[PDB]
Amino acid sequence: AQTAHIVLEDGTKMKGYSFGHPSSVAGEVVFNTGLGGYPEAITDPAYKGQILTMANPIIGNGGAPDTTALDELGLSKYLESNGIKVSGLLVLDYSKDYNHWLATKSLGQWLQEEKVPAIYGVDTRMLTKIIRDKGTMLGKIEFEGQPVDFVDPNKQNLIAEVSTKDVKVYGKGNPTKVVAVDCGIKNNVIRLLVKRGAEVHLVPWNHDFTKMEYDGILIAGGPGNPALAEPLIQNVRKILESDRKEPLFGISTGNLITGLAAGAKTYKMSMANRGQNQPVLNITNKQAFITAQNHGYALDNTLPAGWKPLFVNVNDQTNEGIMHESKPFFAVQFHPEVTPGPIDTEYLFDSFFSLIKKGKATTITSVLPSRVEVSKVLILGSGGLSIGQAGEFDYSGSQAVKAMKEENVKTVLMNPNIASVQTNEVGLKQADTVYFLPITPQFVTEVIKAEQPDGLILGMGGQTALNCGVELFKRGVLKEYGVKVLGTSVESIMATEDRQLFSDKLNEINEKIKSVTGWKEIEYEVVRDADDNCVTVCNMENVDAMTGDSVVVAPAQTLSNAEFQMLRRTSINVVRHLGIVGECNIQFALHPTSMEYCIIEVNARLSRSSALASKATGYPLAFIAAKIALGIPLPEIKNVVSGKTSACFEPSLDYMVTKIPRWDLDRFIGSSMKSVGEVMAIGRTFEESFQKALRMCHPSIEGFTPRLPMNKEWPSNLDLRKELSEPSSTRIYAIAKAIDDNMSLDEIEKLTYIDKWFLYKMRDILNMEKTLKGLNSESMTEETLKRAKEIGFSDKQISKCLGLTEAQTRELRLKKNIHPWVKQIDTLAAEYPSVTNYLYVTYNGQEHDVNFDDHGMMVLGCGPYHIGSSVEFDWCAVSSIRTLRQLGKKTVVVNCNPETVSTDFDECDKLYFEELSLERILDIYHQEACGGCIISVGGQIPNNLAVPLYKNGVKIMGTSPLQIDRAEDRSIFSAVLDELKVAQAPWKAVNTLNEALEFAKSVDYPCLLRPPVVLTKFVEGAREVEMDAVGKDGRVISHAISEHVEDAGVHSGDATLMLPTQTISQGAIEKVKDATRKIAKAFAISGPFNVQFLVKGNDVLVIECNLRASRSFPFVSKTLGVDFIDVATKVMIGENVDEKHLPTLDHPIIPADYVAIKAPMFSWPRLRDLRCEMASTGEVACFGEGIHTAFLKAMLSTGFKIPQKGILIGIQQSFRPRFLGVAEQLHNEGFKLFATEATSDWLNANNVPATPVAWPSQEGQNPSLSSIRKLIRDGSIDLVINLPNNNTKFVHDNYVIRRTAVDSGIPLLTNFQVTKLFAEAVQKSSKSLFHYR
Ligand SMILES: Cc1csc(NC(=O)C2CCN(C(=O)N(C)Cc3ccc(F)cc3)CC2)n1
Ligand SMILES: [Zn+2]
Repeated sequence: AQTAHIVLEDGTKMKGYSFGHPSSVAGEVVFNTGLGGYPEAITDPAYKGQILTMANPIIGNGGAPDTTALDELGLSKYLESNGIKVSGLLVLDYSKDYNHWLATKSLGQWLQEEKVPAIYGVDTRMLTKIIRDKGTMLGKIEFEGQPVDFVDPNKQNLIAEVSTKDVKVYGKGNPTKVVAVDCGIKNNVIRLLVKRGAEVHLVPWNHDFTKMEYDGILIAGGPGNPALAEPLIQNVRKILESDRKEPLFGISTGNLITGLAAGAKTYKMSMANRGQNQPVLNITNKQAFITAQNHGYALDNTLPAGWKPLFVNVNDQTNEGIMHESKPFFAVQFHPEVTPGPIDTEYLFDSFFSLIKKGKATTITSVLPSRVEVSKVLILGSGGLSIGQAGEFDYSGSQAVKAMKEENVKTVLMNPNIASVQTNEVGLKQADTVYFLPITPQFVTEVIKAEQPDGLILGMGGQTALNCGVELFKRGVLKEYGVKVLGTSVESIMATEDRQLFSDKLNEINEKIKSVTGWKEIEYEVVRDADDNCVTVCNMENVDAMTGDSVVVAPAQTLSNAEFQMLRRTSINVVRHLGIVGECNIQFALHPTSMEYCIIEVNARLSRSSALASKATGYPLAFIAAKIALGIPLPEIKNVVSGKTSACFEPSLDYMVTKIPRWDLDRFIGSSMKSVGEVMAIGRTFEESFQKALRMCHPSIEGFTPRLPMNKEWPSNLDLRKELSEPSSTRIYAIAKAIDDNMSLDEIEKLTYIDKWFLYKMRDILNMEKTLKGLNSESMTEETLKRAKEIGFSDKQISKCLGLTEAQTRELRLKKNIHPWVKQIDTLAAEYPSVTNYLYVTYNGQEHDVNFDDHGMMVLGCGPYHIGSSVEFDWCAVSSIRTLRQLGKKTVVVNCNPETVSTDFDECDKLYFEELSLERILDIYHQEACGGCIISVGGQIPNNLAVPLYKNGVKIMGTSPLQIDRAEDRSIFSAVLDELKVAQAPWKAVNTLNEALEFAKSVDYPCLLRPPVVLTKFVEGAREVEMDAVGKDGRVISHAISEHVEDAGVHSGDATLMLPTQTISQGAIEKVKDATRKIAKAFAISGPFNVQFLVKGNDVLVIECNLRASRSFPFVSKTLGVDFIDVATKVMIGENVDEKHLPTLDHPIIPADYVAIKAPMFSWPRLRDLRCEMASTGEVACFGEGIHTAFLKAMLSTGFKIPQKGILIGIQQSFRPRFLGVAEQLHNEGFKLFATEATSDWLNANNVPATPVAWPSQEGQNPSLSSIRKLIRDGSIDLVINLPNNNTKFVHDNYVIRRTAVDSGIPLLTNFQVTKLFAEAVQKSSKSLFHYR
């Protein structure tokens, strides 16, 4: 475009691109924090003379409506006045491509038609920070060759400029005559009057209405200094001094004029009130309301005789309305007609008409009409399985703990996982008492009996805690012990959980719960307090839904004001009607080309949505929900981010967030291919946020690209329309390919259901990539590179377009001084200064929001959870960050996983919720000038960056990245082991097919393969042992040896661990230790490390070494009473450690009186091709007198009933001789045995009783044999053993069997060693077994 500058009178200059009328304009520069409804906004007469800075960084998504259409009254149908009223517009990103069913044209076309200048590409947040609290900031949009001077339009009578010049009548023939004095009235005021039976006589600002006949009078505006409207003030003064008693209703300018006429004073506010999130309080009844405001002048708080304040601003204590003590005269400083904004104060129009209908009264007459004492509260933590629900982690319980501690309420927390991150807490988040018990009705009853709490929080531990609290309620246990449910009542909860009860409750307020395919899916997070104050804190739009695992953006992007405000209001109505006291999530389907919607569901407990919404906004939902449960109202709770304002507000976001689920694709489609984590990315364009989130999913992902990752090729036979219409693991790449193959966007939207707005942004990314591909290091301009970075291109992406390396591209970019900017997530779009340390990084800006004087220690997080990289690394993070804090070291945390506890800006000095790439970590490290980086405590992601960080100026703490590299290179590590005389299984990296075959024969079958391919001899019937350890200058100073239950196999990171060892020889232990001593010296280890070993009798073979903390670090730490991460962090930073009491190699800590077990929280089958495997995640860790009781306690802790009745036996035919003994053992403990016919017959022929059952695929073929499903449903089978079976005819049935157990919530054993452990433990052996601290 042509470019133009925004120049402020203080000297601030920002260059932007013109998208409106290309001429210069001068005016007052203002900002408004309201995000939605820019068409309604920019037609507000209040902006006359003003250049408006938009908080919402993404402007124009809905285009412009039909700007000439009129409604039945002769008013603009879709606008708030007869044209655009702003003098100009300043935005971060202008969407040239729009998509909305009411759009007729682009916002830029509209602006051009109206002659309004507008520029994009300017830092609207920086402009906000500059304008705020200055009173009047003059500025100008200036084009080259069109110089203009600063002018203050407030020095002229703007009221007169916008007022009607003659009397206009709307609602002709209606019964109630209302005179409206036009001080820049909005159209919606007139619509709301007429709807109520007014015939509205709209009169000029200076019309002498004083002797007119009317039933009521209304004054509304608008722009300008109310003091310049003396003829109006004098006329209103005449009314007030008369004996006229018609009701008077002032809106905004009305409030000021009515005040002045009464004898009050007005002033020009240092800090104006302009937003759609402005909290006010009715001073009379303490009720809070969220309002739309757009005023820069206010009434002085000293009011004249006969007048009282009606509303007050909750943030800044300014007047927000006045009322006469006896006459029906009142005004409000906000806009109850909204448009845009929250439809929460429309009842003021009802009040006005009520006053007219009586024969006199006050507005008070017709206006709408810590209490619980708790001394000890029981908080139900994150628990086990919930039948027909995915499996959840939810540690929000700890925020509840923190809230209770600030109110001097004693806390008891239940969490059965002894190594949970939730209980790894030592300050405000530590419960006074923790019980390590299952989250089940029996156990929670025992804690109630023991502790005698008077309150219970049941809505902050996921579905299982909820089901549990509800069951205690139903059985009378809560009544019996005097335990109050804090927050939403169980009666209200039951109404949301039962589909039918929910429908009936909704039908009472004329709302409703068929295919919603291709409807827009929008969700709101809502908080309601015990005083019936009810706010929306976040809203989200599903980009693409393929069970709650959608790609989501926040805020919603494609809604109009009408749609957004319609759903927002329904949310509030539904939440209040349901009796919510705390948080609630509500999900809508909205028809994509009308106003029709329906409610999909409500969730009256904390959820993945509420955790995402807290991360996206910085509003601490769980903490606030816990304060609400104590009956504290929103206005009386602090906004933790601002420090100076309350929880009674709706966040305004000057960035956009993108969340993407993390799919289970690491092992290498939808049948058993689930969401195992999530990422969230922040940007100030959609594109920036979007590419960043894609990269966050996995390091092989470059951004948005039509090329499959890992250099794979699209099939030659590809049917693209087919790929687009069914979920796949390559869906996003298929969309990119469709766009790039010139499939129309309309067709892509028809096939995918993704709104075309999003597809336009995707197309711009691909178009940028084409632009970049015709350029080179010499010809690419600064402007192009800047734009590419602003829409989320990485240096690596750019490098492939230009034919450069990544490093050369970074260098090139920094030579042009193109770098990103550190912004704060402040919850208020800069309305108030924040001192938050909750940060992101964007190219869309012109300043940083923080200083870089800390020079802190960086700690890198683990990225999205997935199989093998789970909650254990959150525990490691928490411990390492606390060690640093305890030693007085400033910390910088970087992570992008919104499910983590460690991304808590209250526990670290700077939290960057950012991409864990080399590029972004270097940006953050060098901008902060960090003193070092810890890459050892976040799993593989950070550790794999060791060497690239080290080569780019990063000080890595602890073990040299050069050593990490040697140890994790198979060829180098193996030659080091050869030289030290440490054994390992034979192995080869093979190029050719004839090489692979010759090796497989050189050492006998089988062999293991893994990604030029690595062959290793597979050793059969071996044990596996984990060594977790901490080195210091090459000396092992802490170690723990654990033993896998399962024989060494293809699964490791699926294995159940026993500590200390149970069936390992003493000689093998000595060899494990000796090998560990040698490895630590050979790699000069200073920090955490793990070595895995195969053991067979006395033969000990190293499998591999990971020179970083492993997932078993929490487990071994809690088991031995020594925090291995604490010790390692100390070593890595050079802090001294006393070794006298550590588990060194010469003096191990071997528990005597107990054994610990670590097992997966959730397991489920996966169909492959042909075979069936298990996947598992999460952790449960328990202690027991021995491994047998530990194991039973783990089973109860994961939410299972210990089997008693019947066992389904499924084994491969060749495994029969080995299994017969265990079968008899299980039978001799009183289990009835079931098996498929041939197995059943074989058992019976060996004198082990069994009952035959049908294979699922053959249930038709014989009505005489029982079905597995029926035997499970009726409780005959309460355990399924289903061991590996390579018979390909039954692979699918074995998958079905396994899926049935998992879905019915009964235990499923798929390994022989684990089956033997169970069999032994039930010989050996619910309440009795357990535990606590
Ligand atoms: C090895 C591995 C582990 S995880 C992984 N790849 C991913 O996680 C990708 C799969 C492709 N993918 C995808 O198709 N998505 C999420 C659909 C999508 C739809 C709309 C969007 F806006 C973005 C993504 C994203 C993540 N690869
Ligand atoms: Zn105000």
